[PDB]
Amino acid sequence: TSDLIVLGLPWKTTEQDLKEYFSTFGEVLMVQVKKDLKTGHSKGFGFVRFTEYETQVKVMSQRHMIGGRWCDCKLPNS
DNA sequence: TTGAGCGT
Repeated sequence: TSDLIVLGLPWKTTEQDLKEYFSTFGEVLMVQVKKDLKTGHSKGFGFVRFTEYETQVKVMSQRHMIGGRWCDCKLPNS
């Protein structure tokens, strides 16, 4: 139901790469990685929106290895 | 090049 955030994301990692990973847990609507609009390099974190609530907690209920680094899905601070 | 945090 809510937009999740992911911390610890490697720098080279991209949006497509996440879809590959989170699409293993369930219905992914969108993903957006945060970058500098001058370089396009990733801040090391992004967001992710699922369709089902089951798949969201499952993801928020654990840590995730991504690009060779562990990342934690948390509830944000809109 | 970098590694806690929180979305043009």
